[PDB]
Amino acid sequence: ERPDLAWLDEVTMTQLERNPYEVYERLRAEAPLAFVPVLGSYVASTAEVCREVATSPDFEAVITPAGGRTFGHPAIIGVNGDIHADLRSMVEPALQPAEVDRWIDDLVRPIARRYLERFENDGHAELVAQYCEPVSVRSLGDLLGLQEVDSDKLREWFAKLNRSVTNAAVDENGEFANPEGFAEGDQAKAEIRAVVDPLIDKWIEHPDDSAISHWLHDGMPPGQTRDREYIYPTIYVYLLGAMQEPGHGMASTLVGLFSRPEQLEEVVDDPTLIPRAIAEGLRWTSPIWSATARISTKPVTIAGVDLPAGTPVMLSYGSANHDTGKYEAPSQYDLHRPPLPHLAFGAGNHACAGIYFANHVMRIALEELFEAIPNLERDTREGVEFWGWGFRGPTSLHVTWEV
Ligand code: HEM
Ligand SMILES: COc1cccc(CO)c1O
Repeated sequence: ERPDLAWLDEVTMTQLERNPYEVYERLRAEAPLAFVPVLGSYVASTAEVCREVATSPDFEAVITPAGGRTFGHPAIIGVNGDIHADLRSMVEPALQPAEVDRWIDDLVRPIARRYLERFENDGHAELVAQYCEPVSVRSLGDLLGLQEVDSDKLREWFAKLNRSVTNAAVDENGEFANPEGFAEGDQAKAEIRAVVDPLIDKWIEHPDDSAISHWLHDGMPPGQTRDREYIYPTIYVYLLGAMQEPGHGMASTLVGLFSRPEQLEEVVDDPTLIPRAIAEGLRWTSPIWSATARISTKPVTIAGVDLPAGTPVMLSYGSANHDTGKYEAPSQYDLHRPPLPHLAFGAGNHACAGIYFANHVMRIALEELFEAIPNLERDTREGVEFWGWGFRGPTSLHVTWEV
C-alpha cells in the first residue's frame, strides 16, 4: 500500500529469520512504523516508536496471530483488564526481588555445577546444548514444579513452541502460508498436558511450594483453585520464553564477549562485571526480538501513520535495541558502552515480569562457567550462526580450552 516501501513486498520470512537486521535498518530510517506484508502486520522498529506503543493509553496487549493460534486464551501476554491483573497477581509472588534473593543462589548454582561437571575437563563443548539451555530450563523447571521433567524434554518443548509461535508468514490473502507449521506446537501441547495434568491433579488436593501449585491456589477462596484451562496458556508462555530466553541471553552475551577478546578477559578477571556484560548482550542480540504486540483501542497517529482502531502493531524490540538514534555502532558488542535504557524486557503494563529472576539466572550461570573454565576460547573452526525473527539467539556455540 505505501508506495515508497514497495520493496517490502519482496522481503521473505526466511530472510527475516536468518538475519532481520538489514531490513530493519532500512525500516528504522524509512518508516519506523511500517506494514510488512509477509508478517501481515504493522511493525515498530525504533526505540521511540516501540516505547510509545508499549506504553500508550490508546493501545492494549494483543497476541500475535501465530501466538494466538498456538497458545489460545488467556495467555498473559495477550489479555488485558481484570484477567490480566489476575494473571499478573498469579505469577508475581515467586518473581518478587526480595523472594528471589532468598533462594536463587541455592537453586541455580548447584544446577550450573551439575551441567558443568559433565564437560569441564573435555577441552571442547557446544555451550548452547551442553550448558546455556539446560541450566535455564532446569532452574525454571524446578521452580515451577517440573523437577521430574528432563531438561532434554523441556528444551524440545520450547523449540517446538518457538517454531509454532513464530510461524507468522502470510500469503497474498493474509492467510497463514504455512498452516502445517502449527502441528508441532499442537503436539508439544498434547505432550505437556499428558505430563502436567497429573501434577495439577495432585497439587489441587496437596498444595506444595511449586510455582504452579501456587498459581492454582494463591488468592482463591478456601477449597477453590483456578481452573486448569485458565492457567494453561500462561504455562505455555513460560514453557516457551521463560525456558528459552535466559539461555539465549547467556549465549549471546558469550558470543559478544568472544567478539571482544580484551573484554572477555576483563569479565573473567572481574566477575562483578558479569551483570554489565549481560545487559549489553541483551541489547546486542535481544532474545525476545519481535514476539509481542499491541493493538490500538481508538484511532491514533504513530510516527506519522494514522492508524484506525483495532490495528495490531508488532514490537520489534530487537531492532529498537539497535536504534542508531540511541547507540553508536549498535551492531558491535561493547561491554564499555555507557549503561543506557534498553527494551529487551519490553515496557509498560505488559513488560517482563521475570527480569530480576532472569538476570540472576544468567549471572550465576556465567559466574560458574568462568570459574570452572577461565581459559575459555571460541572454536574459530566453527562459525556462530544466529537464527530467529521472533526469538533470536545462537544456534550453537562451539568453544575450546587447554586442559
Ligand atoms: C533474558 C531473559 C528474558 C527476556 C529477555 C525476556 C523478555 C521479555 C519481553 C520482551 C516480554 C514482552 C514485554 C512486552 O511485550 O513489552 C516479556 C514478557 C514476560 N516475561 Fe520475560 N523475558 C525473559 C525471561 C523471563 C523469565 C525467566 C520469566 C519467568 C520466570 C519471564 C516472565 C515473563 C512474563 C510473565 C511476561 C509477560 C508479562 C505480561 O504480558 O504481563 N520472562 N519478557
Ligand atoms: C515469558 O515468555 C514469553 C514472553 C513473551 C512472549 C512469549 C511468546 O510469545 C513468551 O513465551
